[PDB]
Amino acid sequence: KPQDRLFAGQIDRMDRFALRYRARKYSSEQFRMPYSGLRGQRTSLIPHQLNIAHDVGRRHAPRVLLADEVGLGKTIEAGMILHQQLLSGAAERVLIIVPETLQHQWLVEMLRRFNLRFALFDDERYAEAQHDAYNPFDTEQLVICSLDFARRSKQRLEHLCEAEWDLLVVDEAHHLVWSEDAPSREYQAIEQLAEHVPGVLLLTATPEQLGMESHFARLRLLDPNRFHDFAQFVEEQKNYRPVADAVAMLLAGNKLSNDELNMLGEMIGEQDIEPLLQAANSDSEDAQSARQELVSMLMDRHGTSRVLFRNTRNGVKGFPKRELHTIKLPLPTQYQTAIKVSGIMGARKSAEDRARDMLYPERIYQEFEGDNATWWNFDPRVEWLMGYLTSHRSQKVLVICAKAATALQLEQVLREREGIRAAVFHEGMSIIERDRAAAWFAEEDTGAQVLLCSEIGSEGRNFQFASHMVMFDLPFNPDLLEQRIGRLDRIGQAHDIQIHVPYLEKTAQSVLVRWYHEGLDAFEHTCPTGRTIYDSVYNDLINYLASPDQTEGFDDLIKNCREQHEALKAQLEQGRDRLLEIHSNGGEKAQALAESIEEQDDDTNLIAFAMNLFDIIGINQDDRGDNMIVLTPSDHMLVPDFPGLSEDGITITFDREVALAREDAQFITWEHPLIRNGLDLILSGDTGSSTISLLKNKALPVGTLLVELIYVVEAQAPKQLQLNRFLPPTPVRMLLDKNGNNLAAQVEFETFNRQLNAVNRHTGSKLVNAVQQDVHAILQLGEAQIEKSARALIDAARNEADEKLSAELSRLEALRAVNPNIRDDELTAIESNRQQVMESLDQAGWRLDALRLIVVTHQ
Ligand SMILES: Nc1ncnc2c1ncn2[C@@H]1O[C@H](COP(=O)(O)OP(=O)(O)OP(O)(O)=S)[C@@H](O)[C@H]1O
Ligand SMILES: [Cl-]
Ligand SMILES: [Cl-]
Ligand SMILES: [Cl-]
Ligand SMILES: [Cl-]
Ligand SMILES: [Cl-]
Ligand SMILES: [Cl-]
Ligand SMILES: [Cl-]
Repeated sequence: KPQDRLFAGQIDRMDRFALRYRARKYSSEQFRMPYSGLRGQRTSLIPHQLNIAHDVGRRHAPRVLLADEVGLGKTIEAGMILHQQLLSGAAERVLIIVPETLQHQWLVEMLRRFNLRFALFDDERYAEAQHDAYNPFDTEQLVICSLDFARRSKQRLEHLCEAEWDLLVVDEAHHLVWSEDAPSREYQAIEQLAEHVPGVLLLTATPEQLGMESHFARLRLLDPNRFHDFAQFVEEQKNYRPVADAVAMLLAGNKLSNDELNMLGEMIGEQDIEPLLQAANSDSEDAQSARQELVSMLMDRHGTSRVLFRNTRNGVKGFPKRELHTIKLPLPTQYQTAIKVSGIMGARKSAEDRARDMLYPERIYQEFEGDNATWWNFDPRVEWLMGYLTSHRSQKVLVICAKAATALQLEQVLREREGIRAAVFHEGMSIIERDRAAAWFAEEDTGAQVLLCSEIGSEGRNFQFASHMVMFDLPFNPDLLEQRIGRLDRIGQAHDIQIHVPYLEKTAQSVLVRWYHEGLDAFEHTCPTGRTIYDSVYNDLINYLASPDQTEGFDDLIKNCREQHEALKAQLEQGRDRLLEIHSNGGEKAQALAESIEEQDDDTNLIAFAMNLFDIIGINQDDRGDNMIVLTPSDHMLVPDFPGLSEDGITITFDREVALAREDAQFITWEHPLIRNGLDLILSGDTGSSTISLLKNKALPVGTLLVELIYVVEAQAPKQLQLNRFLPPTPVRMLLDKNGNNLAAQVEFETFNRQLNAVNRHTGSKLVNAVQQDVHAILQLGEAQIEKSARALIDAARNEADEKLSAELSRLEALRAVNPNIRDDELTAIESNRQQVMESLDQAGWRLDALRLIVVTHQ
């Protein structure tokens, strides 16, 4: 086929032939990496996240509950699972359903960290998409919508169910509450969705102790066969508590009681168990190893760890300390008058509404003096903010308030008074507008030195050098408070977080500061008890907020809440399942997984191929020297529009640490779309498949003919079978003389390619037609040589495919014997996939892809 094009007049350029071979060779090599799908994401390599992603991401139709605590990376873990299944072909269509306020968070995270462009489906986008198909969700492969959107219409819900999704992601799944007599519409929608999508990821950090019926109902959504009875599940969790405590004491060091181990041995039921148990419970020279084998066999028999992952902050340390600094300020008489007239108008207004309103006195003032009324003239919080920023000009400060209107007013007064420039975040801006404001604030280069945020939820952007936070006001519930602090209290952040709270005395602000700090300790330590206690004392705490002058019993309430907080906190830590924690973080095997990816990171093959790829496609690279390159298209582009480019130009980097510091830059790996789209572009057609060249070599007779043939050995099969793990389309380069000697083993490609020069068209065409009959005789000589070569590759693959898939099949069958969380369809998927892989490798052959004729000259 390629020689027919050559003898018919197609002569390709030298760089096209070379790049075609290189791109096929590197594609063949990068597919077989054991860590594919975990390299391309713009994240740090945290072992507990990679352990979850590497386990769940390679399953057939994964159905797990991701229950890591707040800030531990549930969005990143879900993104890594999506990244693998989409890259490998195991999934094609993904549906992410989140609370309405977290939609933009997931769009930014999935695009800027995993290169996944999701489509937000709201009511206006839904009506737009209806014009194109019967099912409007068929118009996009990756969509995000809200719980309210999914539940609102039965007809729209049916379309969402029949849209043939491969993976379903539900964030903040604790919003799905089990109710025996009145399940919410959003519960019913997710329940129906979960029966129609094979792969489901439920995300919620809620402890099962704060609600057990809902926790079991979420697990039953994942596997209704295993989790079929609630009372049985409750009894299982009770029966297991002594085992988790005895195990916890083991790793803690204190040795075990006689009856405490025959209880570990009963749950690990097997005949010869005494030697291992005694070796572990000895603290000898062998006990260190003996416990890893012990807990390993206990994790395989754990009742829920196969489908439930829960890392904790006490288990995975690495979060910064949080320091509270309160600043009590006098109440100006303008607010005194505004509050009084407000109380005269709201004698009937509910205590709940009065409590919330008086938290933001600039809104009370404007509600009587008009919008944009000059409250910033007398508000002492503004003056304190002025003095703090003017005396801290070299550090990045993040200021948060509830309302955008207040945040936008602060930007103006701070600019008009002290000349300080501030980036602003609020819900009224576009994602791209917030992208610029973020990059402006991220500059250590006299960037924006203060970032002003409304209550808008964080979109995952990392501000490395930001460790100082000002709460201009306080949010109304403790869940919003931790979301605020989480903007800087990030994993891997080393500097202590300074939280400054300027507040007005004897107002609802002063009451809320006391309750958050003294009652919940919510500022300096992450609060797992806030919501639970807040619900119990809501209409009680509201009264003290609404009437800050009458403080009778407030100290008693604070005492009540703090004692309940401390008790619930310590109880959650006692019930912490250490065996579940170890399975969640992955131990030393996960640390090795993190090291292996970081070693693979610095890829000189990639930089080489990427620059060779961009020259041919026609991209102009401007190396800014700072580990960053600016890509701008040129005139001589192959395709008019190459996917990832814009006429404004994009910034790229190959270094993972630079990519984390500059999220405005593309993180180029073998798994980046720019690379995968460039590979497919040059390997799609026939460009570079047929050419002729001259070799200036005096050590060889004039006119001697060599042909270098690029064969490709491949099987044909659907991508979901994942045949590329064992036999991707693989090039087999041969270099033949007139007798058929294969010299490719002693003639390195790049060394020999640098000596082959193109021919002008008129001489080149004359030369090809002259040597044709000899070339045909050499082509016939190769067909026998490629056969033995291709048969060695296929037989190598079908043995490696049979060996790998036998291990996976045996591993899942060993688990099913001791674990109830192995689904029937999982065992059938491996058994069927293995048989189909063997059958596709049986029908694998060879073809000639490209050939380059070489004629020796002395000129
Ligand atoms: N490996 C990582 N590398 C870089 N940033 C990370 C990593 N893991 C987490 N982050 C950031 O830390 C923050 C917390 O991540 P999340 O996954 O959202 O935390 P989460 O609380 O477990 O999940 P939700 O859905 O937000 S409640 C985000 O700003 C992430 O971008
Ligand atoms: Cl050329
Ligand atoms: Cl919602
Ligand atoms: Cl419940
Ligand atoms: Cl400073
Ligand atoms: Cl953000
Ligand atoms: Cl407040
Ligand atoms: Cl007040």
